[PDB]
Amino acid sequence: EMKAVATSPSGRFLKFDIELGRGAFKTVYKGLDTETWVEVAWCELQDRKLTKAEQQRFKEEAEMLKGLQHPNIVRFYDSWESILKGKKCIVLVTELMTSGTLKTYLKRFKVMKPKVLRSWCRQILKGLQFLHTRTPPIIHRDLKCDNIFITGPTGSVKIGDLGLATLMRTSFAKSVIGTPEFMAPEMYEEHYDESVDVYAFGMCMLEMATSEYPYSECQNAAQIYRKVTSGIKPASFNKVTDPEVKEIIEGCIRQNKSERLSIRDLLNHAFFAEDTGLR
Amino acid sequence: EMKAVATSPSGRFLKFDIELGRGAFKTVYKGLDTETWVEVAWCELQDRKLTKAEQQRFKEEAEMLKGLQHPNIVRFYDSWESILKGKKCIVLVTELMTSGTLKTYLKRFKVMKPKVLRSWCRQILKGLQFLHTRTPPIIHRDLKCDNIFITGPTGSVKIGDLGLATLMRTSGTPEFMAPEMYEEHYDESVDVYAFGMCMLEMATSEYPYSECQNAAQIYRKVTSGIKPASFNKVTDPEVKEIIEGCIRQNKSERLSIRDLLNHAFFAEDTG
Repeated sequence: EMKAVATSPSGRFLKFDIELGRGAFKTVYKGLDTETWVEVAWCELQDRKLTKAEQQRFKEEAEMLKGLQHPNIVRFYDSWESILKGKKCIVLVTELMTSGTLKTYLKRFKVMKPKVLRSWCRQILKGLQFLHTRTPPIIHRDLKCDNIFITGPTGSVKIGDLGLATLMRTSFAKSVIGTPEFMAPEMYEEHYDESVDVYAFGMCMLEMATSEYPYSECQNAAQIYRKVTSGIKPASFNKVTDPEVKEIIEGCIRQNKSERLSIRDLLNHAFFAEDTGLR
Repeated sequence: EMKAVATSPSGRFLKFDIELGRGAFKTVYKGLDTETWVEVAWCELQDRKLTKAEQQRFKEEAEMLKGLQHPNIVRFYDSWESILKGKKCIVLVTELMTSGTLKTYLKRFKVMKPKVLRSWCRQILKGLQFLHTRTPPIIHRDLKCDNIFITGPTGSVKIGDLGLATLMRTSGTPEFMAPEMYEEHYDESVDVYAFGMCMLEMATSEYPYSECQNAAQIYRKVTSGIKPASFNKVTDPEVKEIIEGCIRQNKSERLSIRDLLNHAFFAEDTG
């Protein structure tokens, strides 16, 4: 009756044949929560030939994401494996962010305004502080302007795509010294903590402030790797003259992770000051 | 040892126009130490584009390699850069292992003999024991039968190609990826693991996980704790038990190098 073309296994969500966006290996359709009449994003992720072990790991992660409620985290409703009409995919139902990503929204503007930067970055930081104070802490690990989302008519900014990079990871991320047949399993382990999100946040803030992609002077990741592992900042950093924004970004992208500010230290900066209910 | 065709910058080593073999990233020629008249390996490496930083690092690492003197480590003499057929290459002079790698030597034989396995593996362990007890410890990180070498007429077995994997290496989101994400984490037990796979390769005459079609399947099995198919083709139960003790998933459960050196299977042939 709704002009819907599909229903979730639970029956709770409808899919409409209305495409709202296209990213790499995913299509976002307009959906509807039949219980609340709230419009939602019905995201179809191309099957990445996942095994039975990986499918189990994401199912436990997906159940934990369902519980996250925070104003700066995109809400996660449900997920399942679909094979309708012979198309194999994973469906994710999430909160619908009508203006897409910050990367997409920023394409409409020439120069960043300081009041906008303050508002967007404060919201991102509040979402990260929420994630880092869960039990156990959640580390995003892949924060960028293309997975932070915005709703144009409110200016609400929310972090999205939690767990997506691990779910869609086609190969082992980076190359390691060794021969696979002889390499112990612990050589594939990844060592990181909350400060990887602090570093990513600083690069996001630099991108927003300068309206350009960091390290665009490098022709390939080999040069980036050599610059980054040498502690050389992106050239776009030289364009930041506002001393507060400069000191904020500097405190995030320090090479030594133990010297970076925490998310709460960043939220304490006078640049992000707001109102506390005290007058 | 007549008619040299090149000399090292120092004047110490001569190159003869005699190609002894090819290896990982290298062509090996017969050379000579003019000071001692000992024949050596003159190894010409494939050209690599190294920054001024990486070049300095290799120079400092090479100077440390000169100090590693042990009967089961291939001795490193000298290195430099040379223009070879128009391209800048690294030349290394090392001890000459006349029979090549264990992998090559094994191709001449059909079935591994236990006394041979015990002798080759005991020598690899003594080499690892030496490397791991340097100050600071040296972890090989790429131990395999293709960079362990042998001299046929003595049965002497020596670990080589130290640091060659890192020198010859080539190629989250990169622009947003914190520098610590590029760090590699490992300790001495990664060499114990590779030793176990080396022992498996010798005992069965095939690469471990040869049933896998590509690296991602190996990654899936190794992270899952699934052993190579060749592990169950090991006929000797004592060899099988040692291999299992080296390739345990939890590195803290693996045998130490001292455990392996003092295992009865590797007891010296004094009687």
